[PDB]
Amino acid sequence: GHMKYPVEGGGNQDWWPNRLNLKVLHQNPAVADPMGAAFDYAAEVATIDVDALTRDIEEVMTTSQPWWPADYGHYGPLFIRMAWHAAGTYRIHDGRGGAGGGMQRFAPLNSWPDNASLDKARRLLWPVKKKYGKKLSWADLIVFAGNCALESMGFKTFGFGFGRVDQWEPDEVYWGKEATWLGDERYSGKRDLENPLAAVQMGLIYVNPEGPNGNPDPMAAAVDIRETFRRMAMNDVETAALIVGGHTFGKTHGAGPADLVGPEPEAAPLEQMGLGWKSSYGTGTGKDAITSGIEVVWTNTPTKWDNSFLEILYGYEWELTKSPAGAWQYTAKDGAGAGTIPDPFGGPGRSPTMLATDLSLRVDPIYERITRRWLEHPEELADEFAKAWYKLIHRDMGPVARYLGPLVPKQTLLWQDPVPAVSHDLVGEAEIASLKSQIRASGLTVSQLVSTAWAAASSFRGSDKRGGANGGRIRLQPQVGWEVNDPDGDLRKVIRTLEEIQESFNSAAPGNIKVSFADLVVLGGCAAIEKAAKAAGHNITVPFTPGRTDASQEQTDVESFAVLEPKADGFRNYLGKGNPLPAEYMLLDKANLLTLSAPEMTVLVGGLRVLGANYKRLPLGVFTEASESLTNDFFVNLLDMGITWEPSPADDGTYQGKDGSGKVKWTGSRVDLVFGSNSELRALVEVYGADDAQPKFVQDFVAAWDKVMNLDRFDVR
Amino acid sequence: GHMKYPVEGGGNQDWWPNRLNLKVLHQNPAVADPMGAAFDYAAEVATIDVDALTRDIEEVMTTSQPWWPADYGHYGPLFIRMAWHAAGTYRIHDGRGGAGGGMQRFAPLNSWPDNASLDKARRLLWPVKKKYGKKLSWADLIVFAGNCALESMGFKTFGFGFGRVDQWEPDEVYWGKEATWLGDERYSGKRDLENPLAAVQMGLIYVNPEGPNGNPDPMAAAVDIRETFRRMAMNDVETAALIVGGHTFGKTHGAGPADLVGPEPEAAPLEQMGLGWKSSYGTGTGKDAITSGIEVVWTNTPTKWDNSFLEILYGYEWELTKSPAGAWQYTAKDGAGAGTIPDPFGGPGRSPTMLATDLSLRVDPIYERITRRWLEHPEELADEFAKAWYKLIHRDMGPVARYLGPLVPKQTLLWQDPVPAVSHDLVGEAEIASLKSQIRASGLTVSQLVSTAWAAASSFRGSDKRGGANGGRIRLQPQVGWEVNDPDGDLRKVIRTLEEIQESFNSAAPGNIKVSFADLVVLGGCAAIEKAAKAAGHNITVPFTPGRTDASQEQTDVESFAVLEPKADGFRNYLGKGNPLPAEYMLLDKANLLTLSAPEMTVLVGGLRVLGANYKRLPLGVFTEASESLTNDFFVNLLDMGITWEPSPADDGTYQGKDGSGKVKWTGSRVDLVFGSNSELRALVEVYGADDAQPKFVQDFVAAWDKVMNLDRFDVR
Ligand code: HEM
Ligand code: HEM
Repeated sequence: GHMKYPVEGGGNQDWWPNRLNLKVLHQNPAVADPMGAAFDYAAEVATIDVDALTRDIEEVMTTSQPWWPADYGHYGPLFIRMAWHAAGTYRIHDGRGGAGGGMQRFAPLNSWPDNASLDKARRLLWPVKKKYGKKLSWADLIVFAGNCALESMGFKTFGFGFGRVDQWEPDEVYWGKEATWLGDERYSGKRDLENPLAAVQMGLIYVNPEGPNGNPDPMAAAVDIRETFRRMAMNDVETAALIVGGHTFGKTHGAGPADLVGPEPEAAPLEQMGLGWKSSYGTGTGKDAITSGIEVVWTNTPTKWDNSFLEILYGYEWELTKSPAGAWQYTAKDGAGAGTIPDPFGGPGRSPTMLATDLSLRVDPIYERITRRWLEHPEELADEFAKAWYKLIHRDMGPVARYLGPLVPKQTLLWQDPVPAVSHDLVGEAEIASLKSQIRASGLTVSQLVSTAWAAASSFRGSDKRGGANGGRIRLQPQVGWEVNDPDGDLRKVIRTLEEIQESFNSAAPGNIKVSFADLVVLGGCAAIEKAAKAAGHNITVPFTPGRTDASQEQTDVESFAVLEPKADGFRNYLGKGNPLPAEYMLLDKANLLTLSAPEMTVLVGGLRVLGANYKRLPLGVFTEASESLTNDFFVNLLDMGITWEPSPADDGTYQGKDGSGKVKWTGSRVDLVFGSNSELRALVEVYGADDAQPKFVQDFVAAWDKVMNLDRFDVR
Repeated sequence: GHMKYPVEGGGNQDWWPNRLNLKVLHQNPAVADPMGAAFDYAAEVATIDVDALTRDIEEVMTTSQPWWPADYGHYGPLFIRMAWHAAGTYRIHDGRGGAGGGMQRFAPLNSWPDNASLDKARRLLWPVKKKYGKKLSWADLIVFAGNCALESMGFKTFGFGFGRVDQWEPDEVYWGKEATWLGDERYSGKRDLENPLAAVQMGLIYVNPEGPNGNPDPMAAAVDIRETFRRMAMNDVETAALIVGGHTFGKTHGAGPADLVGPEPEAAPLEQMGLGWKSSYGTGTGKDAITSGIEVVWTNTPTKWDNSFLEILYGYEWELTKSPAGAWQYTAKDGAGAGTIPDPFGGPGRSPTMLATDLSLRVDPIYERITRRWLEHPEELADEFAKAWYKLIHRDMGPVARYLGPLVPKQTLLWQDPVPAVSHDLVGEAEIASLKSQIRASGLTVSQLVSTAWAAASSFRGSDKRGGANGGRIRLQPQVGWEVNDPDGDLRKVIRTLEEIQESFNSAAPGNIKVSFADLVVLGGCAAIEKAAKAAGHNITVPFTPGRTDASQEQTDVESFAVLEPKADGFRNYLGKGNPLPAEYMLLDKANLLTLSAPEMTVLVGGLRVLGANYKRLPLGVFTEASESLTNDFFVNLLDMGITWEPSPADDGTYQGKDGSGKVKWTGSRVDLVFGSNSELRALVEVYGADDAQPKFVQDFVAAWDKVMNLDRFDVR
């Protein structure tokens, strides 16, 4: 092998392949952003003329371009696929993927096999982005064009929201271990897909259209359709609704051999200006277009919304056959419906066709019942598709406070993890002072207050922006019962107390001022930190932002919140079972999800340890003699060359730090020690452990603690 | 099984290995900096009590720590080696390496074979870092400790200066293509070393202590020593002094088998807290320590400065032998000098020993004269060493204005590319204005004013902070001939015409307000843009900062200025022969050395292109119909889907852009088209190419233009 220049590959990771990669904590650096610092997209889009924008998109859709002629003279279907794939990479496990960042325009998504041709699809929309500039992001545009396509072809969508902010660097996400496109090394046991993956192969949006492993078995394809969609937050009814709804439009492309198609976008020549899959088959486009290799046209209404997909799916019997490219697909038996389906450009007319995956909707018992019902009651499909497509394109958007524009529906949706609207005057400076005092007099320890606040706030993840302290869901199922927040003998006592303080406060509250349990949880932690700081001799006030509301069990989808449970949280020195990598890597991943930087992650760990936020109050990493006190003892002791570390005799995970006598003075985990071992983390440790660092430590820690508490507060920004 | 989670392995470089890595323009990301944006190291170091620091460092040198006992009860020599290596990575070709950023404490330098044991060395200084904190960087401390060591042992140095700001992410540098430590794939023909390397093997700091590729030939070694040192700005006299000077102290370490030495820092276990090379021979420390594997104690006074090194080198005859770790080294023949050399821990006398490289000083003709002389004139050694040691430790400090503290000698040095101190008053806001109007009215073209100013300013490289427009060296020898600046042409005329403006203005305009040539070169450029701006409906005023002074050819070491010559500059669409990588990669490297971000670079290429700054007024990337007007026509045409790009028939690295009629409308190079092909750069282009970005392009272009013009102005910041 050979080492390359940094500009052509880089280094370090090359000498230490498994080396922890701290670049995960500084994704999308301000340095790479072309927009100013004062630039706020929300304020730009809120100004856009939606009506004018729709007409412009409608113009592109019906204005074919010679470098990629529009099937049936309408890029509409193409755009629906584009939007479906854009939001289609979403996974419920870590909440990554999705259309929220417009990652389809960057590697590796832009060059995924399943995304072939979408490069022309996006190029076609340049005229629009050009006209609206900064008032419209690609992320919003790539998916609004999909919504627009539907509406111009007869389907009334439920609504739409803008707010997706463009990024300038691709988000590095784990898509699997396969180093070969379409590879598959992600199954164990009885067809069990590895987490967090939500696709059956490397490079696909969901499943193989030719059936599992290319086996045209519709009944088997269904099991995979059911799971990958479930992992993309869609039940049986939504999955069926989505497939039918989409395949009611357009067609597939496979006019010729798939080996006449050149290299993907990221591997193509410069002269191709970012486009990929250049075909040498005939004209290489339009009538001779090759995308998937399949040559299917589901309905006789490619550019119109109607119940044809199902009338056709059930109207004929199917047989297995191949396309010009040699892929599996189905055609009506006995030459039925011959010459019934219109051609995209010329027009010899063709006969019905379906994908193995389309037949799963009729062969599978559950799907069959769903689509049968819609075969007889088409109105029901129209509805389900609306709800499902709305969800599909907005899943990773986060709190509804982020949906901007005149097309956002007013209705509340359970999958949006709803929170009640503020219904009273908010607590002010005086009230916030009083409560902090009432909470310090409640009897709750610093550890309990701090732990409860962290547990509640740290449930947020920047990927799909779900979770957080708003809603006060820490006292509802399933959070009240997570092992990490371990109720065993304390969380329940903290909740009851805060609830009493809320009760007593609201009844005595001044003129129409009331506080929520949700704010109390967070305020409790802020009150505890100020106390601890004083104990350490640092009179400081911890920022607090009121406004959180309390959600009810009924407004909280238990099953949906399952994915937010921490299987690991080094900030609390917690390591559950079944994580992909060792504890330290899991810490960086958590840090990533909380949107923390290396310094912030560092300051938080040290603070949390000495404050007693450790799971089960374990002594790991609690390198301090003090209690209830916010000091920098963690970093000072971590750099103490007087203590000798060795892995503990029994299990690993735990280490022992012996001193001179040979006695054990400290005990720590892989998370604790990595800060003293890693050359880049240590640098950050030598900063907060210096003699002049105590006051800076307290400042940064309080700032970071404040950032976590407000991770989910899009209502005030 | 190959692809890894981002938190571990990585991402996109994996599917596309030779992928243009833009992260080279995201170096040392602000978000990864724990100090805060308002942190001013200079303000802090001015606060430090240098005397106290020295005493605190002397107390470290004489206090032996149990985990790594001190040879002769003094860590001074160890600190000298630590410091020399800190600065000894500096390569002349790109100006990278050096002790400027304290990179020795990060990967990969912290684990290099040649940096073995320095891990304990740095650890020993933590107590000093602990006490001075933010007022003292590891960068200054590491190299300053080496300076203190020298002094404590009897050598008076020329002086020392602080100002090296610590960084929080390793600088990614190309150190060779070898994927094996100590490997060698860097030589061709008759000992020709591939640029920009300054070492003979991978992981070494100059040459191999046992001779070329392990061949103990002193005459051969000298060839490598002379060569590697030259690429580190040291000549024969300096090289000889440096070697003699350093080996006047300490010893080497090779008491047992190397195989008994554990993994390096970056690859060692967490419990080692950042230290590697844990040896299992004896105590793996002090008495039984192994570092290079060679066992040599050069003089009989390891912790004192005298002329013993040279008296021994010439006092005996040398025979080849082997250290306990089986390494080549020399001993005195006839068993002379028995027990005449002290043991680091009380053992009995040893015997005079030397490295093949030490014998190079006596066997090589040129070195021999140099050293033989110092044998009878130690005062000359002392003098040259001090000069060389000073240079070595500050080589990458940039303009002397950056030297901080009370130990900086005022003596002017030629290797610092001296610039006259401002002697007159500086042009005011009225004079500036008048001066611009004079230049605009002069008669030079925007393509001459803009191009020359760039030719001048772009000479700067952020690696060692050399180059820049200060000094008006654009009209002095080295630079005036550079093919890039294309001497054979208008360079002369503009120089001659600008000088005629300096005189006219200075000859008649008392008040003590006088202006230099250096400033006029830049100002003329700031005027050409204002004009070119207006000539596009934009009454704007480009920022200008006076203060540049005019150096003299005498104050300009021509050969030292050789390395700063561009072998390519995508900003002027210039490509010379001999570049390691294709034009696009060289474009990134250049932007890196100019300290530019992705957006800054983008806005800068599209800008210069339209102003006619291209090398030899070439039409490449000149996507505009307008003459010399500042518009984003470049970005707007590059995104013109109505143009088809195809490599020029003449395989001359150019491309053609034909319109609908099949006629050639534009021509461009790889550098021009990369911005429309690379998904991340095309994104930036799509920002500056929109209908609403015209005012932003100009605003951004100017900002980035102002930045390049000021790169070297440390005298005013
Ligand atoms: C079970 C999962 C699915 C599979 C295996 C699948 C497969 C495919 C394939 C192979 C094509 C042809 C691509 C080409 O060669 O151009 C296609 C096209 C398309 N699909 Fe799907 N699909 C699935 C789900 C969906 C969903 C849920 C939607 C709803 C938004 C959808 C909407 C579309 C549209 C609109 C096209 C037309 C593209 C065009 O006309 O150019 N698909 N699909
Ligand atoms: C021709 C270039 C040079 C070569 C090949 C070379 C090689 C070596 C080797 C092999 C060691 C032994 C390391 C160990 O095992 O502990 C050493 C030590 C040392 N060198 Fe050099 N060296 C060179 C130049 C220099 C220069 C220019 C200086 C002074 C600025 C210097 C200062 C030192 C010091 C102070 C030590 C001893 C550190 C201690 O006592 O632990 N060397 N060198």
